[PDB]
Amino acid sequence: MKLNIRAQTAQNQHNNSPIVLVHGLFGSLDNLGVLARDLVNDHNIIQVDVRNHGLSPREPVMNYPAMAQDLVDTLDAQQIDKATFIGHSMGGKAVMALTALAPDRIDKLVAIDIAPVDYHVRRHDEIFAAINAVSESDAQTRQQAAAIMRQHLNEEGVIQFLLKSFVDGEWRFNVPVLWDQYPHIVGWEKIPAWDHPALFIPGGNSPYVSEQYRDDLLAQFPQARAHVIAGAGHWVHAEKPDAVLRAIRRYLNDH
Repeated sequence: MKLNIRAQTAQNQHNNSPIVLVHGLFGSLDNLGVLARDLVNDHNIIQVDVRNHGLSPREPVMNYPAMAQDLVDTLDAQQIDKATFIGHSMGGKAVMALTALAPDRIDKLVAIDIAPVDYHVRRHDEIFAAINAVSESDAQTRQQAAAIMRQHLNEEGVIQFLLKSFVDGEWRFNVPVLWDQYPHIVGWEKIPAWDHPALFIPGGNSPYVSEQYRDDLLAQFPQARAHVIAGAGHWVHAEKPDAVLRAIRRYLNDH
C-alpha cells in the first residue's frame, strides 16, 4: 500500500533520477535524513516510513515482497517511473527485494550494512524487552523512557535512535507485529540475480556483511560493489555520514 512520505525538490536541476530513502527496523523516515540533506542538493528526495513504522499504515503482514510492493505503490502515487533506492538494513532488504518484483522501477541501488540473507538469529530481544518496559511503566517523556531503557541496554546510541519513535508516551512502530513477524524481518527470501551495478556499504565493526554471506550476496547481486567504512557499527550513516556520502556519490556519478 501507499506509505507515509516526506518529499523534497532538488535545489538544483541536474536530470538525475529521484532518490528514495528507506530506513531499517524500529526506524522512521527521519533516520536517513542525514543523507537526504546532502543528496537533495541535486536530486528530488523521497523519505518513506516503512509499513508498521513512523506514521505509515499498520498491517499484520511483514515480508519483503510486501514491503517491495509498498515501494511500487508509493512510486505510483507520486507518478515516478523509476528511482534510485538507498536502504539501511531492513530497508535495504526491501529495496533488494524490489529488484525481483519490479526491476524496471529501479535505477541504482545502495544497501547500507545489510546482506540478502537469513541471519538465523535473534538480535533484538533486549531491545524488545526495553521497549515493553517503557510501555508498562508510566513514562511519558523521552527522558523518563530513556531511564528505563538504560536498565536494559548499555548502548546510548541505540537508546536515542529508538526514542526518536517515542512520541506522546507511545511508540510509533507497531511492536506486536514487529515481534510476531521478527523471523521474517531478520529472514530472507532468495531472489533472482540482478545484473546491474549495486553498492553495498558495510560497517567495519558490524557482522551484517561479513565473508560468510559473500557467496549468497554475489549470487543475487553479481555486480555488487562493497565499500566498507572502517570504525563504524550497524548504523553506519549515523556514525560516519560523510564517508557514506562519499561512497554513495562515487557510485552515483559512475565515472
